[PDB]
Amino acid sequence: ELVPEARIAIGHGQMRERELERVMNDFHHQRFNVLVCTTIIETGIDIPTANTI
DNA sequence: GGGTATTCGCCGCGTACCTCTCCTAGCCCGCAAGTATCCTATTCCTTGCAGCGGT
Repeated sequence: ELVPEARIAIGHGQMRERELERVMNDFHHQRFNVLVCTTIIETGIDIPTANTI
């Protein structure tokens, strides 16, 4: 609601594997810009196109 | 005023030696030591509805 222009998904390790895997795969293919994420992305996930945290 | 009486408060009460115990209460502040929520692995199982042989 704050930013209607953005496409938002949710990614964390406490949801089912077939869902988190597909969500992360979609994020690679630019299917959405913002990804509300937990600290699971603190370990060195590259995703070069992402340049604002 | 004053001579008298009455009260009040201060000062004082032996030497020498031996044994023993015990010498502030409480607060604060920082050390440090022991605890409730968040992700990625693990062992723990108990239901719901469609196929499906088989007759």
